[PDB]
Amino acid sequence: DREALWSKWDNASDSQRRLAEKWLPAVQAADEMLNQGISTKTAFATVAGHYQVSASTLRDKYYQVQKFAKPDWAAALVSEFDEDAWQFLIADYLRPEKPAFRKCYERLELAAREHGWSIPSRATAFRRIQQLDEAMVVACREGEHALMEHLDAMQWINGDGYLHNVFVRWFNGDVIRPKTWFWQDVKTRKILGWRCDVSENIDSIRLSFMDVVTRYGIPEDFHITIDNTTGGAPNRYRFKVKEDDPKGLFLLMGAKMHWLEEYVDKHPALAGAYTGPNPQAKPDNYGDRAVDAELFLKTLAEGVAMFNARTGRETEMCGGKLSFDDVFEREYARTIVRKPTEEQKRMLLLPAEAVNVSRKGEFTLKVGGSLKGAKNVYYNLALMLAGVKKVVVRFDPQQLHSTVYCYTLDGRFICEAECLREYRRRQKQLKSATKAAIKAQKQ
DNA sequence: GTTTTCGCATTTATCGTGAAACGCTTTCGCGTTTTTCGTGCGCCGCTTCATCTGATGTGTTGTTGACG
DNA sequence: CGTCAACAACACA
DNA sequence: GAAGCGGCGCACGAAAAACGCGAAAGCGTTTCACGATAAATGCGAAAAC
Repeated sequence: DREALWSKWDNASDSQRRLAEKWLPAVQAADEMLNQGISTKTAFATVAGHYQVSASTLRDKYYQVQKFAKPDWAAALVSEFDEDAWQFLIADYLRPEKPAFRKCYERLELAAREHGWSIPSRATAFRRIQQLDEAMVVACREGEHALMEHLDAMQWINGDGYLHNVFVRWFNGDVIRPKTWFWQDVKTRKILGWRCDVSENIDSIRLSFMDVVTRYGIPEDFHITIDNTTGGAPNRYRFKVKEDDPKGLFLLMGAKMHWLEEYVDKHPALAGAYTGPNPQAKPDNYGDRAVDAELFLKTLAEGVAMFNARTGRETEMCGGKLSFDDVFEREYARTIVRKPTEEQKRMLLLPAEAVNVSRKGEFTLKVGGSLKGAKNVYYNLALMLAGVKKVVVRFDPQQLHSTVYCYTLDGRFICEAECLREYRRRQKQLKSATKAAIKAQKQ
């Protein structure tokens, strides 16, 4: 078997291979002289004469390589210690603690002393630690497991969210860190739409999508991706909105569902609000520094515009020359899209949590929050004329004073109905009664 | 009686054989050689300490209140 | 007095 | 303002592949003997001219 021999040739150093290379023409030339029947003496004297080599060495090596085939002649020319201590050390390093090697080793020395174990050299120990596995380190921290056709413009869009590090004073006066959801065209990388709000919830996604399909339309083959590899909650309209299934609406749009920090967060105008990744940051300065919602949102819109308009984008489509806007304007004109009807757009208007319907076929929504306070009562004959107890109300905040649309709890449209700080005081009082009691318990 | 051929003897030559000697190449044998491989320690440079740590959304269950 | 329905908390992803 | 852990480079020593000197055995071609046989030459005698 020439496998072990050739692996020995292979594993040899460059210097060793060079040595074999140097020794090969001398052995081969020698073979020629003997074939001619030249005296061994004259042949070796001649080779040792022309080539600087010991005649005896050449002779000996020739006989050694004689038994080997000629193509392989080159390849021819080329810790006992206590397992308990070793196990103890390995056991120690693999702990999530992951102590320093030299110190863990010293501890091991103490244990070895107590048990009388014969330990190997620190260098040997660590060497063997390297020899263990890439997987073992992960075994200690569970780390690696945490890592592990033609596309038209508008054909495939990706949705992503972003939590801002900038403090903004919102429309309701509260100072918060806004969260914005963005829709991006996968091919051209152009941002097609966005919506910003006080927290992460479906509304910003839904409405940014609405912005995207209203502005650019709905393609005939529509793919949407949100990599997850429901929001709702009370009551910005004083009535709760909403536990639903957005999923159905997306599938209905004819969409197949799949599962700037420099421009916004780092813009000069917000410098008092953005703190930066500062581990130590004084909280005493910031209540005054929080920027206005209008300024933040304007800076955001301009940041998006500048991100899209930025040339020198290194992508296939831009070829290091054009901007996302250029390639989007170019490719969008080569795709076939359809505009959404008024009805479709209205079906996307916001869902209110189920309200009770009386025997008379009327129900109530207590309007408030960002809208003018009022207790709206809606009515229709179809509500009293068939089976219903609870009903989901779909509405446009701007049209609450006139027409809403009632749906059954399972989603079937029934008919439309015509129209015939509050809880924050409790929230604040609760806050004070917390803080005072908390300080009193701390002391 | 003179010459020539014919029969017998001794000496030398050579073969066929068998065990044998030399000379060439081939190996292995052992003393002294040469490289590679581990074990081992010491030094240098980088980085943290001079003050550091936990959540959210939705569903289900339990308890309590209201209603029959 | 008994049962049912809703609200609130805790646990889970 | 201070110190430790990690990582890398240099040296020692020892074992395993090695090297140069040999040397003997394997082995081929050649060796010598030894001896025996023929055959080639030696001599003489008898027949021949």
